[PDB]
Amino acid sequence: MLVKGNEILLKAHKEGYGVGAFNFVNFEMLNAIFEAGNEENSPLFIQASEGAIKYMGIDMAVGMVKIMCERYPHIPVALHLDHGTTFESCEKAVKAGFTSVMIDASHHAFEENLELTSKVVKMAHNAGVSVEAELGLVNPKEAEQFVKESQVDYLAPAIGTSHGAFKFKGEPKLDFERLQEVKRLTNIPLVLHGASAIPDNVRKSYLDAGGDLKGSKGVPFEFLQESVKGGINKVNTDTDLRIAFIAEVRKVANEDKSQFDLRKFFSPAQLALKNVVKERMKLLGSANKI
Amino acid sequence: MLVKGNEILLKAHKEGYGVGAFNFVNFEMLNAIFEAGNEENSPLFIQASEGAIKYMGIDMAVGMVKIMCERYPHIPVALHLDHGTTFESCEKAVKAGFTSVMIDASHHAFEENLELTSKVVKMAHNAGVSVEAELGLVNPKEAEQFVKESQVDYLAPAIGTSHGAFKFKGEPKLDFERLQEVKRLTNIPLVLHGASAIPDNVRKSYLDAGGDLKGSKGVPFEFLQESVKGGINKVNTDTDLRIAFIAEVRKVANEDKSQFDLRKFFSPAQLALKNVVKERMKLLGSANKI
Ligand code: NA
Ligand code: NA
Ligand SMILES: [Zn+2]
Ligand SMILES: [Zn+2]
Repeated sequence: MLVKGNEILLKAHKEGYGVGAFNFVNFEMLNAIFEAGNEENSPLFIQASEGAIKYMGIDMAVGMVKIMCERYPHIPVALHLDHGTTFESCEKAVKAGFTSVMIDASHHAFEENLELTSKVVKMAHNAGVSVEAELGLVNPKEAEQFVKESQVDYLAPAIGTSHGAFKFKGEPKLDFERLQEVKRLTNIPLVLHGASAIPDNVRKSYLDAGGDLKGSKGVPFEFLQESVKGGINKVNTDTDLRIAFIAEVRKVANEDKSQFDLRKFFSPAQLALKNVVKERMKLLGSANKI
Repeated sequence: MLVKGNEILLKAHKEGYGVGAFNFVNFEMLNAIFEAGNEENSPLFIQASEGAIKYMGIDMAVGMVKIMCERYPHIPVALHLDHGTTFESCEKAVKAGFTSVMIDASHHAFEENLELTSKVVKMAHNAGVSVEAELGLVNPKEAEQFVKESQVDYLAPAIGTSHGAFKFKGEPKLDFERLQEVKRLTNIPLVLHGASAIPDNVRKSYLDAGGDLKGSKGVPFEFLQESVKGGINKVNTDTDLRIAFIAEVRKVANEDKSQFDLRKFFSPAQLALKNVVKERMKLLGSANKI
């Protein structure tokens, strides 16, 4: 059923596994994520970006999740605001029924990031909602102070991905010892952003269907595995889902120019997305944890 | 808000206009239909086929509609089971919260069609839900007896479209005088099936995006207008929505092989579908009827 984000992530923190945090923008994505969690007996951490909330309406985003929870009442589910950019966006998500909110002030200096994060924490904790923040590479002693003073529930430290305020050109490299130091000093669940791991079969599906991935690479599965070993407990996953889904839409469009039954496009798209989610749950170690 | 189907169609019957009955299979179709009704100040008949219910789950089909009704509480909305094929399907739709159900037994002989329809009517009326049935071209005196004995709320008579149990080869032609006879004898709201228009702009968008419309032709807008003139009050509309929607999906796929943001595909697809709905509301006479 619907639970606070910290309930899912504290278990992962204690037991040393990662929970994929899977984005959705509509019914098809959400259904595939839930079926994957059901088939792998995995907790579900469901994310909606601010753009997804604008697209669906926050009432529909929460409403569809509540319907799905009732359909699979044995699965723990958290509903998380991904990259909230203002206090008011986080508060609206809290009021609408989200059970986790992320405030991204990582482009601000330490003091301003801490101040806004703490304000979000005060509001969210009063409503029983858990909070994620982001900090950058990160200095572990600054992360220690940031966590202790803010009371944030989980932190996304900049540890080597090209993402957000910490974009760089070049092969990403995981700073494992830095990760371990952040983990040891903060003793909270940690979150990895910017780690798309386009599986070989998904890449092939997308290219075969005529797609172009313009030298976009993501990271190898080993990067994700090593990150979990080092204490990452939440792995944001969106890009990989979209590529798998749209590969099947492109394929249907290519192979039958007369096809306009939406279900003929979106049933195979859901299946491909579901399979990405299932494999990611197995890779990160949340399978069979419910 | 969500209302019994006959509340919407009795008004259309009394005042001589038509209400589009628009199918959905997911959130994008539903949102576009609702925005059209809001923008044209039109009542809404929202339809889900048995296949759409299996695809969404009946809990999600009803649940999404209820969310949309709360977003637009001033719009009368009926939620209708399209081409129900069994008593049990109709009963499941009643129990889930549909406010109108169609039982299609038009492939059976009169006696058996009447028996099954009458059984559905008794169950649905006991729950305050309206019922549609289908009969075929139709003999008006048989339609008269069928309506009197079954107490069905609205009837889809076979009046010249190639559809369902009444498919023929050659050009479909409205039997206007037969329609008026059925209307005079039954004196209930009447329903038109199998009348896809495929507007020129929709056809152009689909073919420009590389589609193939496999020698499928729509009935002229004149067909639809004359049908309403003759007593049609509900016009089933699905094919035209799908073509407009998928044309935009195909176009996006064609013009950017690197695109996999679902919103980039489905926002223009929603807009195209919305505009088909708005134009149909204006054509049939339900615009400005709220
Ligand atoms: Na996040
Ligand atoms: Na129908
Ligand atoms: Zn981030
Ligand atoms: Zn029919």
